Amino acid sequence: VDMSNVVKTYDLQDGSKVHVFKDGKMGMENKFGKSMNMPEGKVMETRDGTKIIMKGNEIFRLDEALRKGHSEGG
Ligand SMILES: [Cu+2]
Ligand SMILES: [Cu+]
Repeated sequence: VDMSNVVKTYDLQDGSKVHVFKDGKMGMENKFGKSMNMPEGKVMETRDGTKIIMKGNEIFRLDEALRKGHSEGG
């Protein structure tokens, strides 16, 4: 699993916060306990002024998962 070890949260200025997965891909998860399909390239700016582009536009990851080997075949 080691999922607990992995963690990422960029405080967006829109009150929301992106969350990346193991594939380094991002995840547009709104603080409203829901997801928001943000189109790739929609530059997101953190409160600290950190420029982060919506790389992983595939938010589908959040919605459940196939539970990969969390190791082999990264
Ligand atoms: Cu593991
Ligand atoms: Cu985003």
